[PDB]
Amino acid sequence: FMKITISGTGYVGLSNGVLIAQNHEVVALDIVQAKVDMLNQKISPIVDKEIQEYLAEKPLNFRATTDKHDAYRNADYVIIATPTDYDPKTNYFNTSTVEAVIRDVTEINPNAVMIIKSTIPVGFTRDIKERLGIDNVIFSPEFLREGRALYDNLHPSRIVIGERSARAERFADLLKEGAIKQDIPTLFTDSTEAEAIKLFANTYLALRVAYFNELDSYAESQGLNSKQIIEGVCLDPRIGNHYNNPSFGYGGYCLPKDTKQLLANYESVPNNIIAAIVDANRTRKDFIADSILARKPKVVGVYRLIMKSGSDNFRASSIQGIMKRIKAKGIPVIIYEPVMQEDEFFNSRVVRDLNAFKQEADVIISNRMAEELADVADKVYTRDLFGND
Amino acid sequence: FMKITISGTGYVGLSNGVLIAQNHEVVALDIVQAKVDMLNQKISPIVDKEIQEYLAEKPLNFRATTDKHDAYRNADYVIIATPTDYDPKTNYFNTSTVEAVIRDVTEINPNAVMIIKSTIPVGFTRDIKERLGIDNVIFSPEFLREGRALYDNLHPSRIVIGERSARAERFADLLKEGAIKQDIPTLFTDSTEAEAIKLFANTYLALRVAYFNELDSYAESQGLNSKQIIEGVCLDPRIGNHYNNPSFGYGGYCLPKDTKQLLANYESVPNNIIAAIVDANRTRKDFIADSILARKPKVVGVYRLIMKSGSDNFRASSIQGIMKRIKAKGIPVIIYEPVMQEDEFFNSRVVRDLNAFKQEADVIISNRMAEELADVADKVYTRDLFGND
Ligand SMILES: O=C(O)[C@H]1O[C@H](OP(=O)(O)OP(=O)(O)OC[C@H]2O[C@@H](n3ccc(=O)[nH]c3=O)[C@H](O)[C@@H]2O)[C@H](O)[C@@H](O)[C@@H]1O
Ligand SMILES: O=C(O)[C@H]1O[C@H](OP(=O)(O)OP(=O)(O)OC[C@H]2O[C@@H](n3ccc(=O)[nH]c3=O)[C@H](O)[C@@H]2O)[C@H](O)[C@@H](O)[C@@H]1O
Ligand SMILES: O=C(O)[C@H]1O[C@H](OP(=O)(O)OP(=O)(O)OC[C@H]2O[C@@H](n3ccc(=O)[nH]c3=O)[C@H](O)[C@@H]2O)[C@H](O)[C@@H](O)[C@@H]1O
Ligand SMILES: O=C(O)[C@H]1O[C@H](OP(=O)(O)OP(=O)(O)OC[C@H]2O[C@@H](n3ccc(=O)[nH]c3=O)[C@H](O)[C@@H]2O)[C@H](O)[C@@H](O)[C@@H]1O
Repeated sequence: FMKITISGTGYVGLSNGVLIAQNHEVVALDIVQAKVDMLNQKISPIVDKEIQEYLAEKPLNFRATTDKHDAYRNADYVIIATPTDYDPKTNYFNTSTVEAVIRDVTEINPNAVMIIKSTIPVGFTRDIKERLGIDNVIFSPEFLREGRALYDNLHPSRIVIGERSARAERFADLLKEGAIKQDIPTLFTDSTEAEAIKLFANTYLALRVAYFNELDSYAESQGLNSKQIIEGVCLDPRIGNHYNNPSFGYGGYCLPKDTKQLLANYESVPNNIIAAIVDANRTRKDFIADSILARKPKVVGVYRLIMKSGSDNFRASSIQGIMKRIKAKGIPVIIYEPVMQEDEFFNSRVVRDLNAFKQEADVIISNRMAEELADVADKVYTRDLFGND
Repeated sequence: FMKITISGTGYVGLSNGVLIAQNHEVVALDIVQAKVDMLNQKISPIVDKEIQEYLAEKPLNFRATTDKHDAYRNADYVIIATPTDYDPKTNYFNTSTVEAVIRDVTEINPNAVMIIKSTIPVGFTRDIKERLGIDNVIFSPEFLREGRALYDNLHPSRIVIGERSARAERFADLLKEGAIKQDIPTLFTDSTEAEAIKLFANTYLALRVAYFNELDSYAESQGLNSKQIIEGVCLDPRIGNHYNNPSFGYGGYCLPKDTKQLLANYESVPNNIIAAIVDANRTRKDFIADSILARKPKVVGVYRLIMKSGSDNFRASSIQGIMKRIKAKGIPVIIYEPVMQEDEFFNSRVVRDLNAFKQEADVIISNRMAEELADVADKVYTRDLFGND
């Protein structure tokens, strides 16, 4: 009986699409013909174990298309999951793909209930509901991690829908019904609350990582053992032994990332906290780059530009800011990134062969330790302590 | 067979003193004759349920004195628990009571092993061990909360001793032996690590509170419901539903408290994080005071100057910064603080009678909600949401 349309087929879109398609008609809409074509062949266009396997082994009422009229037709719900983020040039939060999908749906099927899953600024929903004069827009935050997308939906921490209504609960049941986890905590709120819940949840996660990275910098510069200190600190149950693995800096979260983005949007965000994670991150990259330059390297080898294993994001990857700082000093950099087709990145040679890379670099820096590097461990610089995230 | 001396009898000192006195000879040394006199009469000089009751109902090998020669004589361990904190005038971290007790013990019983429990700056132990030429000084952080002092020792999150040695484990066993909780996680480290573990654990707790207070400010200024937002944010298990009750600002932790203390000690502490909690706290008090002044009050009534129920600390209490801000505007303030003998505080009248206070104040502000105020709830301003800490 029920038809759900996903507008945008990135990992957030497919995650929800596949979850719901176990019991309902799901139609995935995208603007890239080629991704759509593979989806229709049951081939996942992104790396994510469960998405790839549910799409090829489980019976799903799922299909993809680049046709919005066929996609939105008779849709009961349209989940919006198109790209949103702060623009790196203008520094304004860019919500144009979402604006666009809303005008389209309003135009093509003003009876569908639109659930926004893409992160948006606090107050976006209330404002657009008013600027266009519609009422069928509801925000519902996404809390999943790239690479565990479907997984986090099959076992969600919780579900938050930005509307207190029957249609809002109807949607929550769709999500609970597809999930493996039972008794998912479910909270119904207004849309501005729900947007703020997303903003603050991410702010905190970024804050936690920023904090462990200062702690780690502090230990390193003071000659202390990071791991014993973190163990000691995390034995306090109010702090916890989780999400505490030092790195070269954090990236992502749809949070202003430098002080220019913070300034262009202060007042949409909690000013002191953001200022804090932004300054800590900038500071962490200076410390890390300084720490690498002190080993007086001749050629630095950057091992992987993606941040998390199996990722497809370079944008938000802190190793970039390290390269930037080392190159500022004139040190040559070579890169080992299989996912990268380009032969040079900001003019640094991208070496295709792992062994040639290992031989040419006197210092190899890597955000997380890796098996492939075990044989050159003696020249590997990483602040990874636990091997997770 | 074993004798332990506690130098300093505040709640940290008595906590440990009573814990250990269940199975060993404990002698408490203080410089205030009157406190000592009451201890010898089995009367606790501080409010703390378990300390008062263990001291008066359990068989303890415990006594107090103002005589250092008798106190330190034949002591195997001397636990140092004298006052340390940033001085509010010079802004330097003041460790003089601890310096003093160490010269004394070195002088009187250079064979006792000194365990510092008072919070000290990172590197203090290593440095003093060297400046004096002694070796019997070990730092071991205290993680207890005023009012639950003995309680937190009977059920500690963990035990950290700043030394890897037999004498260090001997001490850890004293602590484990007195405890009710079993299998206490125990970590042995060097002293600088152990000092940093204390610094960072407190930094994080202050950070968490600072964060929930921005979140709360953000909601209030945006018209949102704080409680739903916090519920939503805390349903993420990486964040947790604990230690998240909004207040007028945090106080304490032996952390630099304003930017002058931060500046006088930057480089002993994690610069960006501290700068962040300090700015957030200053900002929270501006927001709260502004929020109270907007109710255009004629007389503001400050209900309790202590921060936590049953506390004896005014120093670190954020309601002070609120008074300061409201008085800056010329609004009269009256105070209801039974623990305070003074008839005026910074020239604001301290009203002794709760009913007269209730009648004279058009706005009553209070850090946590209280039963006594239920009948005037309509004019009570508090940001307390959960009724805890
Ligand atoms: O809105 C989002 O974008 C998502 O952001 C993160 O998901 P994700 O960035 O894919 O994975 P994380 O593990 O949270 O990594 C976040 C950042 O912190 C860093 N990090 C994370 C964990 C850690 O222990 N150490 C560490 O340095 C990562 O390398 C990365 O820079 C959150 O975990 C999700 O809940 C949220 O929905
Ligand atoms: O130079 C930049 O591109 C950016 O640097 C900062 O943004 P931020 O995120 O704080 O930069 P970092 O994390 O410190 O470094 C990442 C950036 O370095 C650049 N990059 C990367 C690799 C490289 O070899 N050289 C290089 O300049 C990339 O554009 C990447 O965005 C500034 O705040 C931005 O104004 C500026 O756009
Ligand atoms: O070294 C110390 O001094 C101690 O500091 C705190 O103990 P305490 O300050 O007595 O009690 P807390 O409950 O942690 O209160 C800390 C501050 O945060 C505020 N707070 C705390 C918790 C909360 O949910 N909301 C909140 O505003 C309190 O009013 C106060 O300003 C820590 O909890 C102890 O582990 C630590 O040993
Ligand atoms: O005016 C001050 O005494 C202090 O204010 C700040 O220190 P901070 O902790 O950031 O001050 P707040 O928390 O904003 O306010 C607390 C202070 O206000 C003062 N106070 C209290 C009550 C009152 O009615 N008037 C008043 O001035 C007390 O001295 C108390 O220390 C400044 O950073 C310090 O330089 C200065 O010593």
